[PDB]
Amino acid sequence: MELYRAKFGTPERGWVVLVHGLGEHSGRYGKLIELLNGAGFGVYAFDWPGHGKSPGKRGHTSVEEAMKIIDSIIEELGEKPFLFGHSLGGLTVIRYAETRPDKIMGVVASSPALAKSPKTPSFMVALAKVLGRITPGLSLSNGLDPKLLSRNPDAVKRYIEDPLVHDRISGKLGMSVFDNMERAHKEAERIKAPVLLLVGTADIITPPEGSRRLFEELKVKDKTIMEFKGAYHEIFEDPEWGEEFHRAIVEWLVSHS
Ligand SMILES: CCCCCCCCCCCC[N+](C)(C)[O-]
Repeated sequence: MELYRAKFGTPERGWVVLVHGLGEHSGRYGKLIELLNGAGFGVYAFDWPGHGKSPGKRGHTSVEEAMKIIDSIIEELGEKPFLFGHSLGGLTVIRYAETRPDKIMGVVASSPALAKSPKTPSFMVALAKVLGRITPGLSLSNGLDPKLLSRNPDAVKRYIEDPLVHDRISGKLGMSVFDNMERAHKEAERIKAPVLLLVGTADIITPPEGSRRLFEELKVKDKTIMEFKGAYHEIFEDPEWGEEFHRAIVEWLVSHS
């Protein structure tokens, strides 16, 4: 399909490919894109199939599809980029670093989906394995409580009112998410590029222990995990940590350029 793709800035320090999460879109990352451009990076943004300004039934895609999109972006750029992904997008960039290990300069994962939420019952995981096979196009609610996204009430309100944000997830995408969560841990030793993981300690959408386990599972030496005490799933707009969170990402990318 014809996706929504956009390039921002001049890639004096290289490229950073931005990979958004489930139900959102790349337009929510204007602040980070501006900061990265200001530091000398180009940013390549896209909206997943079924998300944002891209076409397709809402929420109907897969982690594998996103990785193929990343393949295409790296072919277009003609050089190794950094990857930045959040939530579903954080899981995706970790899986990309595992399955295309020599194609990137490094990977930054914000709240990557590496552990099941306690709000997601175990039978829902088993159901997704079935529905992903027999009714892959079936569209269901993602179960997300927006109040769990951020300690910033205005950020939560914006998310709710954003017309590009949706709560759909297909059977195919649900199956892909839980399957790739498992594989992300099993294949952790395949990563060769430097890694930065960023988590909020109060995140129950993607429990931080998933990142903590991954950090220990990684074999690459240049690995870093940063915790933000009290932050929810989205640290970007957190009142206490939003600015620091942005700064850590930029500083890490600058130091690895
Ligand atoms: C498809 C069968 C039922 C699937 C619905 C279960 C909800 C899955 C929530 C996925 C959340 C992944 N996330 C947002 C943390 O990245």
